[PDB]
Amino acid sequence: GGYMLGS
Amino acid sequence: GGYMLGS
Amino acid sequence: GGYMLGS
Amino acid sequence: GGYMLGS
Amino acid sequence: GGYMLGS
Amino acid sequence: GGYMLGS
Amino acid sequence: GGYMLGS
Amino acid sequence: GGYMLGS
Amino acid sequence: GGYMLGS
Amino acid sequence: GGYMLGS
Repeated sequence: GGYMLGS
Repeated sequence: GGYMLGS
Repeated sequence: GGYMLGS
Repeated sequence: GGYMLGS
Repeated sequence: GGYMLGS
Repeated sequence: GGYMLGS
Repeated sequence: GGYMLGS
Repeated sequence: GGYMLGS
Repeated sequence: GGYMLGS
Repeated sequence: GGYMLGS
């Protein structure tokens, strides 16, 4: 899997 | 803001 | 994998 | 692929 | 300001 | 490939 | 892909 | 896909 | 494999 | 292999 975070 | 992506 | 971070 | 935009 | 990413 | 822009 | 920005 | 924004 | 993030 | 980042 993996991940993505943002603002 | 900003961002972070990873696997 | 790998990673990417930015602002 | 894709796109990410933030402001 | 902000950010734009595409792949 | 792709692109990344920030300001 | 690619991008275009203008004012 | 893609995107278009304008004012 | 996997990922671990903390802040 | 892999990666480790800290700040």
